[PDB]
Amino acid sequence: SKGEELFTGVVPILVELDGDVNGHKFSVRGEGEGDATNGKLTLKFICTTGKLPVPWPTLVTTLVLCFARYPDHMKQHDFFKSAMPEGYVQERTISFKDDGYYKTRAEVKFEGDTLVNRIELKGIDFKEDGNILGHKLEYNANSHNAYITADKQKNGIKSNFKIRHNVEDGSVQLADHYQQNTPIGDGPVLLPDNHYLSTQNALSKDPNEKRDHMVLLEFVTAAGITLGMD
Repeated sequence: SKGEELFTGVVPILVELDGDVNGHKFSVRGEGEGDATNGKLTLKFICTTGKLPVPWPTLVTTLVLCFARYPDHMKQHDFFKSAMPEGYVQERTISFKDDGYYKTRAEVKFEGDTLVNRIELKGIDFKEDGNILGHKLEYNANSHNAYITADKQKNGIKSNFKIRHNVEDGSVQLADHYQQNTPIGDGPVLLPDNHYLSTQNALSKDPNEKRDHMVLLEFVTAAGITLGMD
């Protein structure tokens, strides 16, 4: 494919999300930029509808894996850039243990010079006194590895992985992610060999921002494929 050539420099990013969790509706808009050569994303997100009714950390995975850093010896296992600029659809169900579940559908693709991530989220069966709707989670994110496998029978990839949210009392809230990606256009796409993505996150606040918001720095790097015989 030709898509990886679109990511050799710094690329502006736009993220739009419409959400509805137990009937509490919200919207988020984010902007920033991505640097795939270093695997670096920097964005700021605003809840444009006022107060976000779920904790910001529960939305990190939902709010652009085409910016992951694939080492030169793994360039041929980079499904996400191969689908560009036509993009892919990213769908998850995120099951919170002893609580409800999100269902998400996103389109990730270029619109002009900007990589756009446009998401619809629905949340169902949450406890109004739980860790999610009750805002009992710490404002941070643990580093994690997520294994990718190809899905031949759909021309795409799939991944299942656990996210562990820190709870304000010292416990951990588990978030089981089931993910699937499929291309938008009909061009050729690379189907990877089993590997994983390695992710770190840092969440902060902008001193000058009054709205409900999240400043995010994220690093995503691909690994898991041996490199010896050139």
